[PDB]
Amino acid sequence: EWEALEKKCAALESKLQALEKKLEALEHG
Amino acid sequence: EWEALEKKCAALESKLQALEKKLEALEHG
Amino acid sequence: EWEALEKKCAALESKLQALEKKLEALEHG
Ligand SMILES: [As]
Ligand SMILES: [Zn+2]
Ligand SMILES: [Zn+2]
Ligand SMILES: [Zn+2]
Ligand SMILES: [Zn+2]
Repeated sequence: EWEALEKKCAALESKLQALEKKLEALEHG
Repeated sequence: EWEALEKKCAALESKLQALEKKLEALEHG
Repeated sequence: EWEALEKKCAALESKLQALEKKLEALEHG
């Protein structure tokens, strides 16, 4: 159960970095 | 404490989902 | 361990708030 949450937040960190990069692209057209 | 962090992480997941939705609508719509 | 995960999830919340504001910027030009 603790391990599951840790993996979850790590997945979220991954997804978030992906979104940040995608938004940087879209910002620039 | 456990409940609080689990709820926070889950909210973050929902929010990330909502933002990627909005990003897709901006990019394509 | 617990404190580091709380710190991480907090940093993720901050980053997601920044990204929401940025997406809203782009929705408006
Ligand atoms: As988290
Ligand atoms: Zn930039
Ligand atoms: Zn630029
Ligand atoms: Zn808006
Ligand atoms: Zn507006």
